Formats: sequence, structure tokens, C-alpha cells
Amino acid sequence: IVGGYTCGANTVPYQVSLNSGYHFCGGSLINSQWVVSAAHCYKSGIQVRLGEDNINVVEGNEQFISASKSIVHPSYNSNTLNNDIMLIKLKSAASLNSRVASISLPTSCASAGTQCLISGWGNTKSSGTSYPDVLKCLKAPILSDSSCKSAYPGQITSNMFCAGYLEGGKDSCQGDSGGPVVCSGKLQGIVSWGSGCAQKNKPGVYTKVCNYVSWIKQTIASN
Ligand SMILES: N=C(N)c1ccc(CNC(=O)[C@@H]2CCCN2C(=O)CNC2CCCCC2)cc1
Ligand SMILES: [Ca+2]
Repeated sequence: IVGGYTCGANTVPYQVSLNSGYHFCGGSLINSQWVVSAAHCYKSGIQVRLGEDNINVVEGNEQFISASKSIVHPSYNSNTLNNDIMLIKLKSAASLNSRVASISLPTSCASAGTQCLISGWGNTKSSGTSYPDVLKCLKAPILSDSSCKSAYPGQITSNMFCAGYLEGGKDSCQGDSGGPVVCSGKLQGIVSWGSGCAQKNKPGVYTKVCNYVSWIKQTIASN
């Protein structure tokens, strides 16, 4: 997260870290058994880490739970990142509490101009590399579709939206991948892609979660 601030420990209790010997992606807890992340985060051997603040220090509120299965969206296209969403099931149910909590799925999509919260443990520099060990947060508005498409011609689909700042300086970044964009108490986006981080006229691009609620509810009820 570039140009953000320290969230404060467990203030974003639905945020998870996916670990395979190291943190490599964010995710969002949607109920005691299931995590939503980006399809480009897929790998086997995932451990889900809940209740984290400092991902390098055991602070006392963590739950570490192996994934039992992953389900990548049936139409995910790695080349275009269209339908960049996956579900991950926990081998055992998380114990929900005030530091380990689910985020609600939307009942409808958000509007352009709605303010959101984007969070993660990714790089905090727009030139160079620095990874924080505590969770970082960013307030960012949903941008118009026309500013999004103008920034990235021929590359935005109906399953994507832009959020952030066209002047730059504030953005998500590598390592934030798969994490939440929460707007008005709902998970509306997943950190997906962009050009560099915090660059002028290159805002972040997010998976448009409202398009997938039916798929999500049908898939978890059948697995
Ligand atoms: N908000 C940001 N600036 C931002 C930028 C990048 C990332 C991390 N995501 C990524 O790097 C993702 C996954 C691997 C390929 N990838 C890409 O961004 C690769 N370029 C894309 C262009 C559009 C068509 C699909 C490919 C996460 C956030
Ligand atoms: Ca920790």
C-alpha cells in the first residue's frame, strides 16, 4: 500500500494473509470456513493466517489454518485477468471473534465516487521496494468507468473497476494482491492489477465482486 497509513492491530479483522512459507497475497474472510482472494494468487499448499497485524511477529491473536481446497473462477483468464477471483476453504472452521471476523458480500454494486478502504502488507514505495510488517490501509474512491478505460484502453472489462487517485501517490501495490476493497461495509473489490504503483493516470484495477455473489454463494453451498 503506497501513501497509506498503519491501520492499527486487528482493525481490519476480515483481512487475511495467504502464506506458503512466506506471505504472498491478501484475502478476505467471508464466513468461518471460506476466504475470497484473486485467481492470480492461486497456488497449492496455502496456509491462511487470520488475526494478523505484524506478519513477522506472533502477537497472540493469530489463527493459522491450512486450506483444504481452492476454486479458481471457471472463466479466469490469466492473460487478461478477467474474472480474477478464487475461493479458498479452510480445513477447519475459524474461531470468529472481534479480531477474526467475516466481511459481508454486496447486495448490489457500489457507485463511482463511493469511498472505500483498501488494505494489505504489500510494497509501500512507488519507486523501489519496502515491505511493511504491519497492515497498511488506504481510503480511496471508486473512479468513473470512463476514467478507468481511458487509463487502460482495451484492457478493462465489465468485471473490473478502478479505484484510487489519478494524480498518483496513493495506490495498492505488489503483495496487496487478493486483498479487500471494502465500501459501505461490503466487499466490493479484490486487489487485482495496475501499471506500476501510485503512478499518475494509472489507478489500481479491482475485481468487481458484485458480479460474482451468485457464483460465490452457489459454489460454497456445494463444496
Ligand atoms: N493497484 C496497483 N497499482 C497494483 C498493481 C499490481 C498489482 C499486482 N498484480 C499483478 O501484478 C498482476 C498479477 C500478475 C500479472 N499482473 C499484472 O498486473 C500484469 N499486467 C496485466 C495487464 C492487464 C492484463 C492482465 C495483466 C497489484 C496492485
Ligand atoms: Ca503476527
